[PDB]
Amino acid sequence: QQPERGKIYDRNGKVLAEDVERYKLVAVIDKKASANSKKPRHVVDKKETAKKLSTVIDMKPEEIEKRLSQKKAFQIEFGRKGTNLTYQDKLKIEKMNLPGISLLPETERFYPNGNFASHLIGRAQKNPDTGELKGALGVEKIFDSYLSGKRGDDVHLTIDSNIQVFVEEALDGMVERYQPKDLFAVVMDAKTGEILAYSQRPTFNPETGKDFGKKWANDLYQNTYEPGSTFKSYGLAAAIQEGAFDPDKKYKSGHRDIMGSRISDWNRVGWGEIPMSLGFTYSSNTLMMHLQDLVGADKMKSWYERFGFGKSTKGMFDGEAPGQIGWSNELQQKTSSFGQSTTVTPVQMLQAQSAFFNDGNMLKPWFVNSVENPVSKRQFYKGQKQIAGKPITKDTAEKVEKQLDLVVNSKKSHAANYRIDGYEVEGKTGTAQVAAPNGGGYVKGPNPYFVSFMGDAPKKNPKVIVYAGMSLAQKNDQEAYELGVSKAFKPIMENTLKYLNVGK
Amino acid sequence: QQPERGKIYDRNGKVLAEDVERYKLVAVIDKKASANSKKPRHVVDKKETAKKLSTVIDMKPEEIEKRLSQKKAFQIEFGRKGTNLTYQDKLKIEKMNLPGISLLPETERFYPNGNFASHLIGRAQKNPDTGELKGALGVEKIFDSYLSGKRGDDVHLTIDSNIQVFVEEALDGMVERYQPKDLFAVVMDAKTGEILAYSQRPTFNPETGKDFGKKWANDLYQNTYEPGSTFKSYGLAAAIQEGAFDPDKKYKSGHRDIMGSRISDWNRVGWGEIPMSLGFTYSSNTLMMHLQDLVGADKMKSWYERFGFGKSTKGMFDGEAPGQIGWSNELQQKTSSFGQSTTVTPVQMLQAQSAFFNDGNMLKPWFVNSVENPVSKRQFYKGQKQIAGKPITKDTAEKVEKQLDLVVNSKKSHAANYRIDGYEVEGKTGTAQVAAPNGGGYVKGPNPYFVSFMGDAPKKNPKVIVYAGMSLAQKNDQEAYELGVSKAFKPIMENTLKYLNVGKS
Repeated sequence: QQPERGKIYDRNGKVLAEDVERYKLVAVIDKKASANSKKPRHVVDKKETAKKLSTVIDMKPEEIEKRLSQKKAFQIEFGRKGTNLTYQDKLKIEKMNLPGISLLPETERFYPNGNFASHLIGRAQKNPDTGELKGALGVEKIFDSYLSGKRGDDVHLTIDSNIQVFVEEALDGMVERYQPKDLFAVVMDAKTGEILAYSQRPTFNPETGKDFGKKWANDLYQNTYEPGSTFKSYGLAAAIQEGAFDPDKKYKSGHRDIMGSRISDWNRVGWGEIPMSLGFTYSSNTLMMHLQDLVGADKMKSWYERFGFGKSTKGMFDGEAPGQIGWSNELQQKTSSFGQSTTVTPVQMLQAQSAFFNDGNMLKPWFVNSVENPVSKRQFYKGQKQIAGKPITKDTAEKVEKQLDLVVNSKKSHAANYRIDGYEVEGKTGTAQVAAPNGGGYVKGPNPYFVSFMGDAPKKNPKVIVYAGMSLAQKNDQEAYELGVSKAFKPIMENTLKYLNVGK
Repeated sequence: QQPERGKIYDRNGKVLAEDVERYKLVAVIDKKASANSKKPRHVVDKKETAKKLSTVIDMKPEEIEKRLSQKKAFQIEFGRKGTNLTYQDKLKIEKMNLPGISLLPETERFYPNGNFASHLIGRAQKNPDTGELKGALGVEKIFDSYLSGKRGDDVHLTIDSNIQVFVEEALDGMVERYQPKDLFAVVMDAKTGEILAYSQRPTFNPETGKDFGKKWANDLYQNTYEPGSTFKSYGLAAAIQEGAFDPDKKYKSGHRDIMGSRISDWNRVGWGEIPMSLGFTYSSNTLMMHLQDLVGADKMKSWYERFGFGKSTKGMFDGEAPGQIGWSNELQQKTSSFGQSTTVTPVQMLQAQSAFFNDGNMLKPWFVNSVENPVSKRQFYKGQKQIAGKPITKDTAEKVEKQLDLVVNSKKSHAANYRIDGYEVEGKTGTAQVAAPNGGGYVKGPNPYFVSFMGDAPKKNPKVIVYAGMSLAQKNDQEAYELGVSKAFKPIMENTLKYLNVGKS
């Protein structure tokens, strides 16, 4: 009686969610059903029927037999263990020829890949009274009025399942190695803004419902972060445009005093009077505070605003977080220069980083390729490249790219763990303290950091941007601080470029 | 951090949901913590620590010691058994003074009544990275933008927790007696449309999250039913208004032949030539099919439309289902006359029934009293009695009520099981076949029914309407056919009437 719910597809037309026919177990336990019948049509042996069904459904025999022993009942079912079973489970039970036993056909929502882009695809939930499906999160929810039907509409994503396997596998390794409390990776076409892969940890499996509800927030669109030093690039770009940044000009490294607080470069001691380019390759906070001073505090807030921060990107995900620019005072101002106080979404970081590879134009990231009905062929929606703004010139963008190149490839680089052999890698590293959730200050511990990397390859003329982030490793927190997210960036990026036939 | 989320309140100002401070246990297990410290700041005896913590949190000691045995880790936590701990769990653990052990403050969403109006109130879910709460269902979801904060705004419901207790207890009894696949009960102020209580089974516990997600649909606003014979009252009202219904006029009871289907009164044989009034007391299908003929099939489809059916009531619940009036052919039309084929929501049923007690005016049912901020005192929204339509005259409404009275109290009544001692009750009984989910036709079985009752008391001048519905009893399915929902209507109605100080006899 329910219309088939529309399918969710990846960019190459692979099925990511679809309606299927599963089956539900029913046991007639009343003798009235088998009155005018030679063979019995009700359970005559509750003990043996309980033992045989335990060989297909995951229920102990005592529990089956207990459910079979209910008085004043015509027929009984078996809860969650008795539904959503396959055509093969059906035939295996049927060959047993247990009296009073049958399988009823029921529609379920099938995610063929299981735990796979879970927080993006989402999950639909079934009302057993009617069989109506309703999306509870993600695409299944956002596009529920379209997917629900007579046949509902299909939604096609820009996700490439091949690149998504790379991301899923790389996140799995990060969990085993670092056991972080939060972890995401996203791959974006550097020239169109399409999201080619996205995943996060922890997450759920839409097929089974395992861990669904444990974390509602999609990291790309709904979680917010103090990004850390990946943010320095936008103050870098601004200082370049305003004449403040000179690659070879020297500046005073070490520390600065901001409202009775001592903020210093990551090594406490600094490096003396060193060039700005070397200051950026080193992720120098003193550089960024010096740059802020020279640009002016009023101008720099507008700089972060033109790069999209503090505002939603107007994507297609529900409840997109706006972030906020931390500018209420000079301490917040100066710490915003290196990515604290200010909070961003990852989708905002992608939009703003895209400026450096598109002559200064930010690309609005997008993951919905099509909404269309396959019966009627009506197209409701078509995603497309769209410029979100042009905060910098082509010249400013190219000079930023020169520094990002240096970050990874300078002979004095501290990010050489992000090099991939055979490929020219570039990007920016981040290490950030994390705000404790229940107010106060920052999370405490030996390495209570949100580590990240905003990378792209091949350098200067990238095909993809790969942004990965890991918050609060609970294992190998020393290594987590040392290597950041290189242990995910490298496999994702290497496998993606090779999959995209980028020359090795 | 996160602004305090607004509270959800009942109509008397009792808290139904609110933010609280709970605690999360943390165990530092690394020796670096106790370097420049006289006393240790890490667990020095993991075995004894595992045995002491086992006396407060619900996890085995071997699992504590195992979790404490994680390598390359500074501190470890303990999953679900290790969070949402009370101030007393806090004081109990701290009195132990176990080295390396602390309790971290975490905000939780607290539902003081546990499983209580669950499918209406909903549940908010926590993002553990930030502590941000977001509603996943019901009021928490619908009003999430107001509740989320400064301080978020409070939402005040029309629910009365005193009356909600009666409904919760009465549904619990129906589950034990009948194990039905679906079951709902709702109490509405008969003169204002206010929802005084609402619940369903199965449902979830918002405090614990138990069974949340197993059924997304709120029965009041989002589930749909073939209502059965409760629907006869609206065809009855039409026939009264169109002059077709005469209480003492005789009609031929028994069966009618409709497009190769034989539909008959519930006893198969009917009762011969009996008065129309008595036909309604008996829940005569032939009466209602005869009624449609005298009004006309075109006129009757418009009749159910003016009663609000097929259309959303446009309440404040998300995704309210509209139902549909089953009229594609004469078989669907005739079966619509006694409440099959056509599908409705309970809230449409309430709205249409209220007409009979408000001189013909339908009242739009409502459950949101107020959205307002307690710091600023800004009121964003205020609920109120609102006429949804006036499909019948005052006389038609009064004539309908006389038949509803008779249904329960006629000396020839088949609904005497809904009588309550000391109170005068009226209403209409319902028994309906249920559409099988996997297409085809109806669910099969000995008594595969959705049984219901749409009642009100005191009769003629009711205080509340009580609508309860039970689909597909899996236990005592024979009794479920015999008694319908009398075993919930009576306790709910009786207890509510007493709480509202209606004089008992």
